[PDB]
Amino acid sequence: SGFRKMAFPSGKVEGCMVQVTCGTTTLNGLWLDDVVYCPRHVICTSEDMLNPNYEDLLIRKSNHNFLVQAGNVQLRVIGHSMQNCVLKLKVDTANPKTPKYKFVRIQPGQTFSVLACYNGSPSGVYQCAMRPNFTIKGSFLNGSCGSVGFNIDYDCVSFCYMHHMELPTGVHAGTDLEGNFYGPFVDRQTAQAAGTDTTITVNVLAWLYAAVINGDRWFLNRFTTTLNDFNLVAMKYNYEPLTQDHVDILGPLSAQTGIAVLDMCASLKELLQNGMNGRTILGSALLEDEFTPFDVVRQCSGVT
Ligand SMILES: *CCC(=O)N(c1cc(C(C)(C)C)[nH]n1)[C@@H](C(=O)Nc1c(C)cccc1CC)c1cccnc1
Repeated sequence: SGFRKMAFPSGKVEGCMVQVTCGTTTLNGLWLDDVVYCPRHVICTSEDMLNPNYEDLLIRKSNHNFLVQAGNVQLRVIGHSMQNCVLKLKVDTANPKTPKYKFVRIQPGQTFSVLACYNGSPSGVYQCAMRPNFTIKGSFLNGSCGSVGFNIDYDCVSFCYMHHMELPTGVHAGTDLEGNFYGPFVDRQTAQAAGTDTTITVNVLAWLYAAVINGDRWFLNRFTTTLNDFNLVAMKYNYEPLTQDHVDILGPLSAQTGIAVLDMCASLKELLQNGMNGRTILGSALLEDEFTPFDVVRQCSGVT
């Protein structure tokens, strides 16, 4: 019983974090097989950050201008390529701790665990969602760049996120592990705007299911509704509209609790149009959208 924001155990990622140093810029990198992946802005000085020419900047650097360190081990860089916004350094040594891993680009509304690091050392682990506007509400200080987001599927580590920067608004932007930004952001110290953020409706519904399961049923009502009718109310409140795929994904939670998705949608509507009124759900006074239906099931079934 009980319900928490749970992160994946970080063990397998801890063994891939390294410190990367070019000139006087240091940040984190990710050491898999005989390659170190890190944000390409490692090769910028402070002057350069307003309007960097990454091609002209990279042409000045050699293999020996890069210092990769794993704990007290120095690694020797023997190749270097730029792939979009990441830098690949080819090292002499394959990482004995390299896990079963994939690189995955994720979709907005998906959750993952971040291992936040400084100088290639772990400081803490937390779970978060990729916002619909392609930012994350993270916790990152200077030097956290190259911290990664990851999911685990049994013994397989799926890398989905590398942290590149904080926006002037205080939220976080980064790339997949092929160096493509999530969202419309560039790795440039200039003013950039995220879109309007929305609430991830499917995840709110999954959290309501988690609540019922764990005893918390006050908000259940007699009413029901249409998908169309429900989406009209969701839009006025900046909620993501609900598709049939979203209904299909909640089927298991529906079956386990014996509550129709649309009956749960009717319960949600009523909370949008009346708020919580000084009540709580799983000890939150707000609607929580950082658990997917997958997360609720893993946590409420005991998946290792
Ligand atoms: C790892 C580097 C680092 O800590 N930061 C960073 C990113 C960059 C760019 C992408 C511009 C080359 N330069 N330095 C900072 C960061 O992004 N700083 C920042 C902030 C906090 C607010 C507005 C603009 C900028 C950069 C112009 C960083 C990254 C994550 C978390 N805290 C700070």
